Amino acid sequence: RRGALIVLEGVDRAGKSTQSRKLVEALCAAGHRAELLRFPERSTEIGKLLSSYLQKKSDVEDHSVHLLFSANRWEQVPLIKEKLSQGVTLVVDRYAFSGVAFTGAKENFSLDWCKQPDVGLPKPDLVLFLQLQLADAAKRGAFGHERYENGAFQERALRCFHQLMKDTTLNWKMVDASKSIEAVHEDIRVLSEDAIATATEKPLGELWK
Amino acid sequence: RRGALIVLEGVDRAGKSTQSRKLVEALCAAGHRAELLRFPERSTEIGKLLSSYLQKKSDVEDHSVHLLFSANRWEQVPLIKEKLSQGVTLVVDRYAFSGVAFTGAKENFSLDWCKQPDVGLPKPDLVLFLQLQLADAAKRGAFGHERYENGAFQERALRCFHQLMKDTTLNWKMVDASKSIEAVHEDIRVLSEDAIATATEKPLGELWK
Ligand SMILES: Nc1ncnc2c1ncn2[C@@H]1O[C@H](COP(=O)(O)OP(=O)(O)O)[C@@H](O)[C@H]1O
Ligand SMILES: Nc1ncnc2c1ncn2[C@@H]1O[C@H](COP(=O)(O)OP(=O)(O)O)[C@@H](O)[C@H]1O
Ligand SMILES: Cc1cn([C@H]2CC[C@@H](COP(=O)(O)O)O2)c(=O)[nH]c1=O
Ligand SMILES: Cc1cn([C@H]2CC[C@@H](COP(=O)(O)O)O2)c(=O)[nH]c1=O
Ligand SMILES: [Mg+2]
Ligand SMILES: [Mg+2]
Ligand SMILES: [Mg+2]
Repeated sequence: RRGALIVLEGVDRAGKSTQSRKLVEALCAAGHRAELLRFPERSTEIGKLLSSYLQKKSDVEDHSVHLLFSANRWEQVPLIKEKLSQGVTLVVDRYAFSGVAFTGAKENFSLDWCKQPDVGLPKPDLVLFLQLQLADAAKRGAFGHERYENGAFQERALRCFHQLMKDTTLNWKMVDASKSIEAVHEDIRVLSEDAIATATEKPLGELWK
Repeated sequence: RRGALIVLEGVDRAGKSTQSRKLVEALCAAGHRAELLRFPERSTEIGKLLSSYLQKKSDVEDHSVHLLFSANRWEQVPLIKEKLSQGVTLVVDRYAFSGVAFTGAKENFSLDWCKQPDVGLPKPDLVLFLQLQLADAAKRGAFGHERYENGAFQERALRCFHQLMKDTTLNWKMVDASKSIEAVHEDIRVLSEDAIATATEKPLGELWK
C-alpha cells in the first residue's frame, strides 16, 4: 500500500516550511508513516553548490544552476521511490514547480525548456499551492537576503506558477494561506488525508510525461 | 570576424584527444587564434563530481549525472561566446553529442529526454566524427578502467551517435580515423580551415533549436 507524494508550493512567506513541518507531525500523530523532504536539499555535494548560490556566496550560470536544481531532485529519486513503496507518505517543501517558476522568471527562459530536466520525476499525488496577498505576506516580516528575494522577481515567478497550474495532468489544490497557522494547517491536513487514502490506489506516476 | 566552434566526437580510442591537440597546434601555426576545450571539463566543482564518477570513485544517479554533464557545458558558455566573439576558434574534444550518446546508451533513456538539457547551447559550426573499426581500435591498446569502457556499452553509444548524425541542422563530417595520426590530422585540418573561413559568415547558432 504505497505512500502518497505530497508537494507544498506557494508564494514567499506563504508558509510552505511551516505547513510542511506541521503536516508531517499531524500525519504521524494520526498513525501514518510520513516524512519530510525539501528542495533544494542542501546537504549533498550538489546541494552545497546550490546553497552557496542562493546565499550570493557564489555566482552560477543560469542554465547550469537550473540543471543543478533538477539534478538535486533526481539524486533523491531512488530514496523517494523506496520510501513510497514501503508505505511512507512524503511531504515535500518545494519541488520541480519551484524549479520551473524561478528559472522561468528570468529573461529568455521558456517554460518548456525549464521543464525538461524534471520530466520523468516521481509525479506528486497532490500539489498544494499556498496563496497569499503581498499586503498579507509583507506583514510576515521582511524579505530575506537570499537570491530571488525581491518583489519584482517573486511576481514573475508567480506568473510562471499560474502557467503551471493550467496543467490538468496534476492534482493542484489551492490553499488560502492568509489564515492563521492552525487554520491553514487544518485545510492542508484534510486535503492530505484524502490524497493518502485515494490518490494512492493508482501507481506512482511520472511528471510531465 | 568571429571564430568557429569545431567539435570532435567519435568512437573510443579513435583519436579525439590526439587530433584536437594537433589541430589547435596547426591552426595556431597557420596564424589563426585557436584554443582547445574539452568536455567534461574536470577542473570545476561540477567537473570534479563528474571525474570522481567516471573513475568509479563515486556513484551518481543516472539522470543526475546526465544533468551535471550538461551543466558542465553551460558553465563554459559565457567563456565560449566571449572567445568566439573575439575571433578565437575553439576546438572542442567531446560535446553535447557524447552527453546524449553515453546516457542514451543506458536502459530507459530516450534520445529526446537526453537532448533537452543541451538545447540552446552554442551550435558547433563543424562536428567531426572520427570513425574506426574495433579491430583497429583494439590495436590501440586496451580499454581503460573508467566507467563506460567496455565494448557492449560503447556499441550502444555508437548506435546513439548514428541517430544524432541524422540531424541535418548540423554540419557533420565523417573522418576515417583508421589512418595514421598525421593522415587523419591532415583530413581534419583541411575540413577545419574550410569551416573557419565560411561557416563563420553566419552568426553563432543555437543547438537543437
Ligand atoms: N498562516 C500564517 N500566518 C502568520 N504567519 C505565518 C503563517 N505561516 C507562516 N507564518 C510565518 O511567516 C514566516 C514565513 O513562513 P515559512 O513557513 O517560512 O514560509 P515559506 O517557507 O513559504 O517561506 C515565518 O516567520 C512563519 O512563522
Ligand atoms: N590514427 C591513429 N593511429 C594509431 N594510434 C592512434 C591514432 N590516433 C590516436 N592513436 C593512439 O590511440 C590512443 C587513443 O588516442 P586518443 O586520442 O586518446 O583517443 P580518444 O580521445 O578518442 O580516446 C592513444 O594512445 C593515441 O596515441
Ligand atoms: C527547488 C528549487 C528552489 N528554488 C529556489 C526558490 C527559493 C530558494 C529556496 O529557498 P526556500 O525554500 O528556503 O524559500 O530556491 C529554485 O530556484 N529552483 C528550485 O528547483
Ligand atoms: C562530455 C561527456 C562525456 N561523457 C563521457 C564519455 C566518456 C567519458 C570522458 O572521457 P574521455 O573524453 O577521456 O574519453 O565521459 C558522458 O557520459 N557525457 C558527456 O556529456
Ligand atoms: Mg520555506
Ligand atoms: Mg519537447
Ligand atoms: Mg580522449
